[PDB]
Amino acid sequence: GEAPNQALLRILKETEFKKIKVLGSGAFGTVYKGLWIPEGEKVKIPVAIKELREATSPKANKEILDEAYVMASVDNPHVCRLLGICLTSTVQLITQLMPFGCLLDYVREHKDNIGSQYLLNWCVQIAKGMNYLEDRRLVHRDLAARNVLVKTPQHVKITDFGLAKLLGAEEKEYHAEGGKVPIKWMALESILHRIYTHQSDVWSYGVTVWELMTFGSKPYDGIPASEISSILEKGERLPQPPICTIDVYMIMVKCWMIDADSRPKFRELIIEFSKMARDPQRYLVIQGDERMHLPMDEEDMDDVVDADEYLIP
Ligand SMILES: C#Cc1c(-c2cnc3ccccc3c2)c2c(N)ncnc2n1[C@]12CC[C@](NC(=O)c3cncnc3)(CC1)C2
Ligand SMILES: [Cl-]
Repeated sequence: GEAPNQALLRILKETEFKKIKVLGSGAFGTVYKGLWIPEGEKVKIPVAIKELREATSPKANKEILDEAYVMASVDNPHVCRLLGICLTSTVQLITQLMPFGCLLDYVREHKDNIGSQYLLNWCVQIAKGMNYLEDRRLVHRDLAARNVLVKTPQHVKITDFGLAKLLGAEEKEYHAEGGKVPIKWMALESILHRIYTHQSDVWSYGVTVWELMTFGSKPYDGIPASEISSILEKGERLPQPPICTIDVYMIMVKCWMIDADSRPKFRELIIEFSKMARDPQRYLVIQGDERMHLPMDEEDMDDVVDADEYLIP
């Protein structure tokens, strides 16, 4: 069968954490910011510390440690990695501090200062992260703008491995059981049949790109989740965002095709968005795109792609 997972689960003493201040609480438990000073070494590492709503539940530590397992096994610049766990009564997961927060809130707060270059770069980076997960045979099952974090405005990473599952070594799908799920980011075949593939993640990527291009709009705003599968069966989809050229919207629509193998692959999404990122104003139309601030080969140029963006399976 599958190859041995030789990742290191690092256990971190509680005396190594300092300046602990709360970032947010409620639905996802409680998230703190802090500093991590490892024992012998003269370094201070900004970190975020996650932990469920106080509690001591045996059902809860099972899910937390499933997340830790996945998050400890990933090493990519566009995926968040687990630094370690701390073994308090409910288990604490420790990761890198992402000072700018989640990408959904970032695009909402900075609507009027986000240029086309940033939007298309984020799309590339998210596609790189997702392609990496695909190479590790992992199906995320919860890709959305709320689950992308911002290290800097130039550098985002995918997070939230709570729902992630391994698509088998010889197998090509996953069949799920009960729980709560985000209907509005899900492929049709996931809603009806609980089938989950790399290609169901591509659907979710489409919806994530739509959220970014609409500067944080709620998909299918007003429509209740029980209606969504009927809407999608009729052939309705999310509308073309104001800023989007047909080129960009056509990529989104391809992610929402009924036949899953007709959707783009993450590797192709990397290529397409990377091309668009070299001439951003040709693909997104944003008022005041020159005045945007945040903290002969010319015949060839159309289809030029750097080798770093041309990825082999
Ligand atoms: C969820 C989370 C999260 C994570 C994270 C994710 N997954 C994790 C998995 C394992 C272990 C740790 C994990 C940590 C995170 C982070 N690493 N670094 C900065 N922030 C983060 N957040 C946020 C918590 C509150 C927040 N921001 C605001 O509420 C806000 C800010 N400014 C004005 N208004 C509102 C939205 C998400 C930042
Ligand atoms: Cl394509």
